[PDB]
Amino acid sequence: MEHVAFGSEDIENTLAKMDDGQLDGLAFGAIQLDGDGNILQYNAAEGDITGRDPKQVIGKNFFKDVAPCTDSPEFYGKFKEGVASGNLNTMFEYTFDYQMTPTKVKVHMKKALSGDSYWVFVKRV
Ligand SMILES: *C(=O)/C=C/c1ccc(O)cc1
Repeated sequence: MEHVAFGSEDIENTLAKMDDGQLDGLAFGAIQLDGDGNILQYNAAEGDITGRDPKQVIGKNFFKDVAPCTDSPEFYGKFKEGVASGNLNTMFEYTFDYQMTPTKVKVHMKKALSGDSYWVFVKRV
């Protein structure tokens, strides 16, 4: 277990040091996206929540391919505003329901420390 709390003020500083293997030790789901929504990282906790195989979704587009239920003003719309603004920090509840049992989650999106990367953090509620 990597000891980082969901919603920590400086989470993007803490996660900047972690390889794929360390990300898999987190207590919550973590996805790293580029500015276009392509998945750069996807940890084991997230695969446990959603059923997706982490290695097979890297390189796919989260909003177009993997998670079409997030293609809406309430999720994707907030992401694209943050990318265009260069700043993003928002937390909200959502239901994941594509090809899965509908699962309610808390979502935290935050701009990463590195240039053109954005974190999506997920935990059950
Ligand atoms: C809605 O289609 C959500 C799908 C989804 C959310 C999060 C993931 O990690 C994978 C699929």
